[PDB]
Order: sequence, then structure tokens, then C-alpha cells
Amino acid sequence: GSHAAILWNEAKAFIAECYAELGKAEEVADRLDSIKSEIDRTGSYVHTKEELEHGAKMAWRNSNRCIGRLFWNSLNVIDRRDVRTKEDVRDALFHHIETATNNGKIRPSITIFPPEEKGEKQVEIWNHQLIRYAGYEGEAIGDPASRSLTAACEQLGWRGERTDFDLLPLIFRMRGDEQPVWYELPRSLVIEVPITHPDIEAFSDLELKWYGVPIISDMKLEVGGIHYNAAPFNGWYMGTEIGARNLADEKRYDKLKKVASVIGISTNYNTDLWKDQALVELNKAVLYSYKKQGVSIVDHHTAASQFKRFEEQEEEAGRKLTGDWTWLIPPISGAATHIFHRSYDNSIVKPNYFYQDKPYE
Amino acid sequence: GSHAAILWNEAKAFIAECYAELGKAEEVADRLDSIKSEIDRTGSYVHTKEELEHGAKMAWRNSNRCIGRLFWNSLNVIDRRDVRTKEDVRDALFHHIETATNNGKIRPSITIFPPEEKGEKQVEIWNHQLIRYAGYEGEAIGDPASRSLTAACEQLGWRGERTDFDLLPLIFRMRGDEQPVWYELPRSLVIEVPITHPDIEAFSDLELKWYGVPIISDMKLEVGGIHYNAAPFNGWYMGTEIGARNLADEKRYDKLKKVASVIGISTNYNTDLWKDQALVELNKAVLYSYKKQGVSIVDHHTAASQFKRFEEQEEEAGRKLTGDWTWLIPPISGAATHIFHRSYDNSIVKPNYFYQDKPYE
Ligand code: HEM
Ligand code: HEM
Repeated sequence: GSHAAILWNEAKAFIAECYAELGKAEEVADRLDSIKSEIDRTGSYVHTKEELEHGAKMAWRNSNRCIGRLFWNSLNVIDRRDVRTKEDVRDALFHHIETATNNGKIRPSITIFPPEEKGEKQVEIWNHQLIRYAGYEGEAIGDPASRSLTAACEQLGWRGERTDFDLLPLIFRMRGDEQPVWYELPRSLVIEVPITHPDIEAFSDLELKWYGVPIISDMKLEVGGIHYNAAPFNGWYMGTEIGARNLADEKRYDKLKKVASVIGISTNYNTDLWKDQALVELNKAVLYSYKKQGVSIVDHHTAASQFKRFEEQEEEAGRKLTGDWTWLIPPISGAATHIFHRSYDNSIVKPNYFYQDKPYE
Repeated sequence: GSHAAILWNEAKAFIAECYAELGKAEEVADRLDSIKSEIDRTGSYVHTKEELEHGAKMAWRNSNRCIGRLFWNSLNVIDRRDVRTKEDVRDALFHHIETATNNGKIRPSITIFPPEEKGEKQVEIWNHQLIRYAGYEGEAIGDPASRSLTAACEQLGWRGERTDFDLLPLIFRMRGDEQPVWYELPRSLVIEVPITHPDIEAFSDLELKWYGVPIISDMKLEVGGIHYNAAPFNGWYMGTEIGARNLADEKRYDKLKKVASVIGISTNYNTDLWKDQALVELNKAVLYSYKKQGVSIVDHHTAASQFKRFEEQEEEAGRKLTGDWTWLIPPISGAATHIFHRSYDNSIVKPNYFYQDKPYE
């Protein structure tokens, strides 16, 4: 009743906006008629390859928290709405990792899986990211952010070796099944980068490493009223995400004090700004390491500079710019970028990516 | 008509809340009667020494953008509502600098001047801060943030030597005068700190320096409906304000590239994170310098730690905590403090400090 009404309204808004950008303004009338009859006949409608391809791009462009939006139109859209089995999904996820990694020269990609029909999911991905480390407790081992998902995986037959860098398996659920299935990731498919410093040799004593490609797999892609709960996407890392957050947060790997030790500075006084010096060196190490192994990465300055060019292009295209200041500013030297010195409208514009409730926990 | 109504409403709210914290709950009834008769007789009311003293403190406690709120109850309130002449104001401002500086051991203080009567100001301070550097243009000289006020001062007979660190004079306007008066600051009253590094001797080649005490003199203190447009206040600096903003912003002194040069690093590649390393060293220098000359300063870690204790005390006192995340997080290593990892309610609670339109510009 009310669900068939919201769907039609969001479809009219999307097709108009989408076709206007694609230069197919005359085809709007004939397409909306087909959609109206499709919603009445089945209860939903199917996007064309061109529609969801641009839809996923528009969704990226409207992502307020993303600093890499300059490259929105170069997104590699992989259409996998034809998957029916768990092997199909697995192979699609494996393919995503392979094609996105591209031997280091990372390609911003997204794999589209079947959307929700009558509110029920067809494929449901449990992983936050396709490649992520596990986490445990007695004393902290691994990535604390992954604790709940690690426990869920263990309740399904999976067991990790309990090192700080255990690769969580792929874990997803198919329509009609009560519990999800899991598949260990083939190591040959996963690129990892050991962290070393360009001037400090002792840095390798920390035995730090991180994976090459972040692939967010738990967000919902909303395009024209259609909910693609399963649609993993990826870009390349921005150094700070690793050296200022993942390896620095007290609630994550908490490595600042150990970094200070290998670089030769004391952790006695705050006034010595040891945490800051540790952050700079750890972040330099991250950037040097990724570049050395031939894996794409971008520093926060270059990234902000690229985002500045994005702001200019949106003004040039006549589109309103939206952004979340609190997420756009880098966690290291934010005042050194232009983002800090201006304000952004945090309005939500569709199509976009949204958060969804975690099946575990 | 409507002005006498708003005033009475804000007075009832303030006296109740103020006396409840002071343990004088029974005196509320008799005090509100006197106030009601005072508003009818004159059109406004006069605070008691105890009322505005605690009012200024409560105002500090409600300042969402302030990280040093832990020390709210130790505020040194100086009552100068008895000033009538321009010499009175000048001496009060001179006194403020002297007593607040306290030979380096800075004392958080506030000088209260007469409030607005029928919407018109009695004393109007033009300075953003009592002690601040001037700014000019052909090529950039001094502090760009002070350009407009510097031009206004020059249109009044004042002329600076055009160095990067010229002290702007005190400039204020008395009721009944069309234009403001100005007084040069006595150098013996102003403590300045030359910036040097603990390990790098070449740092002094940058010839950087900053003043010791920041005294915001252009904000409005609102207590119980009474508007104290002139009420300068001060705390001590947090290193980052100087080394990550005042001396780092491209729109301020823009010293990062010159800092990189004296510390021995290249400014060629962003991936080398030279801006970040420059920021750490400049900030360490700031903290070491202030401490060396015996002038109070606090690093961002200690400051966040102190703010954490403030959050706990407000929960313990039963008061709702308000804060602006975007201003509370430090501009250097924000994720290394607890502030970054939580959210804050940006609701405005009175009494508080507000922005007011600049008479110049
Ligand atoms: C191409 C390079 C990319 C860079 C450098 C970049 C960078 C960033 C950064 C630094 C954040 C903050 C992450 C954090 O602090 O947790 C972010 C968030 C985000 N970005 Fe990207 N991004 C890229 C590509 C993409 C792509 C391919 C999409 C989608 C098609 C996208 C969607 C978003 C979304 C929705 C968020 C918020 C996610 C969250 O709330 O956890 N980004 N991005
Ligand atoms: C005692 C030590 C103090 C410290 C360490 C401290 C620190 C800070 C910091 C770091 C900011 C940000 C400044 C910027 O980024 O421009 C701030 C803003 C502010 N603080 Fe403080 N503060 C202190 C005392 C005070 C006192 C004495 C009051 C008032 C009685 C106060 C009122 C505020 C207000 C209203 C703002 C916002 C001002 C603006 O928007 O420009 N603070 N504080």
C-alpha cells in the first residue's frame, strides 16, 4: 500500500535526474510508463545496466563523508544481479578483490548484487569489509573493532590462529537460509603491506602490516527506491586511515607508545608532543610502505587537494555540494588542508550509501 | 514592551539556577520581587557581586567550544561596572593584562564592564583580543586576521612600524562618542615568547615569537537577560592554537614550508608527510618555549585529559554536558584524544558568551 507509493515517487525523481545527466531526456516518458506497469504487476522494478551503473556513481558523489569523490565518474561497476547460489556470491566477491586490487594499481569498483524484493534480502553480507583482521580478548589480540564479528564467525565453525593479523573469512547469508556460510580467503588474492620506515631501520621491529584494499561490504546502496543491501565497494586507502586511526587509536591497535620507542623518543611528557611525532613517523611509514610494494595510496594533502577540485567541478556543473566536515577533515594536521577552513552542508541527497543494522550482535 | 518581558523571563531562570548552586534557595523569592520592581522603575536590573561572579563562571561552563572548562569555578572575576571615563576603561584593561599575566603564571580572569541599558552600549571594545599583532598588504606583512582592525586603527591616527609582530593598540568607544579612542600598549605589560626548539638550534633563524596571554575582548557575556557586551576574558594558551593555527594556516603566518627548511626536510612530496613533521616540530617548539620563559601553556593531550575529568564532574553534578565537537578536537592528532571518539550536544545554554557584530568593516 504505502510501500508501492514511496517506490514510485523515488523512481520518478531518480529517472529524471539520471537521464538528464546522461542526455536521454526524451526517453524519460516511455521509461516511466514501463516502470509504473512493473510496480503494479510485480511490486518492484528492475534497473537497466546504464541506470544502476550511473546510480552507483551518483551515490558516490553524494557521499558526504568521502574525501575521494573527485573520481566518482570512473567507478568500475560490476553487475552481478544474476547470482542465485552461495558459490555465485563467493566467486563474485573473490572476483571483486582480484579486479579491484589489480596487482596494486587499485581500481575503484563496486559489485552489484540482487536488491531486496518485498523488504527481504536476497544476499546478506556480514563482513564490514571483505578483507579485515580478526579480534579477540583475555588481553587484546587482533583488531578490537572486529571482535563481535569474530565471535559470530567462531559460532559457525571458523577458528583463527589468534595472531594480530588473522584474515576473517567471507561470511554471508542467502535467502531461505537461517544461518550464513563462510569461506576462507585465498592468500594469493589478498595483498598485504609490511610497514617499514625510509630512514629508521628499527621500525620493522614493530612487525606491523596492513591489507592493501579496503572494501566496505556492509552498506546499503539506495538507487531510485530500490535497496541494494549487498553492494561492496572500494577505493584506495588514504594513509591516515591506517597510521592515524587503525594503528593509532587506543581502541584499535594502540601503537603510538611502541612507535615512540623505535624512533628514539621518550613518552614521559605531553609537552614533548611525542604522540604527534609518533603519528607523523607512523604515517610517513605507511605511505612509503604502500608505494614501495606498488600498492595505491594517497596522502591527506593530495587527497584534500583533489577534493578541492571536486568542489569546483560541482559548482561548474551547477550541483549543490554536500559534506560532513567532521569526517572530511583528516585526523592528522586538519588545519593544513582547505577542508578545515570552510563549512559543508550535511544534507542527505539520494542516491547514496547508508548504514544498516548488523545481523550479528 | 516586549524587551521588558524577555528580560524578566531570563532573570527568573537565572536567579533560580544560580541561587540553587550557591545554596541560597530561600533568598530567591525576596530577590525576584526586588528585580520585578527594578525593571518597572528603570527598565533593567543590577546584578549583585555574587550574581555576576558566578554568572561569568556558569557562562564559561556552558561554552561548547572551550576545552579548558575544567577550571570554570576558579575564574578570577574583576568587577569594573563603576567605570565612567575612557581613562577608567584603559586602566582596567591595563590592570587586566597585568593581573592575568601574573609574571607568567597566568590566572584565568574576566573584567566586567557596564552592560547595555536600553540596548545601547556603555563601553564598546573594538579589539578581538587585548594583545594581538597587526596586519598589512602589498605582499603579506603581520597577521592577516587583523587586517580590517589594523586599517580601522590607522584611520584613527595610529601607525604601525610594519614588522610581522606590531602590537595593535587598545581601541574602544565610550557612550556618547562617535568614534573610538586608542592607547598604545606599554611593552613592560606585554610578555612575548621567542620560539626556539630544544634539539634544533637553527630554529631561531625563523625569528618567530608570540604573545603570552590571549584575552578575547570582543564577545558578549549574557547573564540573566543582561548583556555585558564588554567583558574581556582570558585563559592560557593551548600550544596548538599557536603552532598549528596562528603560525601554520595558509591564511595566517603560513610558516610550515620555512619550518621544514630549518629542520632539514624536503617539501617535495606530500607522501613524505613534511607538513605533518613540520607541525609536530613547530608545536614542540611552542611548548618548550613557553615553559622555558615561565609562561603557562598546556599541550593538547593534557588539555583533553583535563576536559575528560570535566565531563565526569558534570555527570556527577547532574548537569547536561554541551560541546561543539568541531572546535573541541585539537587541530593536530585529534584521534589521539578521547574527544574525537565521542559525540557532543551542541545546544546553547545560557549564561554564555556570544559573538557580536564588529563595529569596523
Ligand atoms: C578513490 C579513493 C577514495 C578515497 C581516497 C576515499 C577516502 C575516504 C575517507 C578518508 C573516508 C573516511 C573513512 C574513515 O575515517 O573511516 C571515506 C569515507 C567514505 N567514503 Fe570514501 N574514498 C574513496 C573512494 C570511495 C568510493 C569508491 C566510494 C563509493 C562508491 C566511497 C564512499 C564513502 C562513504 C560512504 C564513506 C563513509 C563510510 C563510513 O561512514 O564508514 N569512497 N572515504
Ligand atoms: C584555562 C584555559 C583555557 C584553555 C586551555 C582553553 C582552550 C580553548 C581552546 C583550545 C579553544 C579553541 C580556540 C580556537 O580554536 O580558536 C577555546 C575556545 C573558547 N573558550 Fe577557552 N580555554 C581556556 C579558558 C577559557 C575561559 C577563561 C573562558 C571564559 C571564561 C573560555 C571560553 C571559550 C570560548 C567561548 C571559546 C570559543 C571562542 C571562539 O569561538 O572564538 N575559555 N578554548
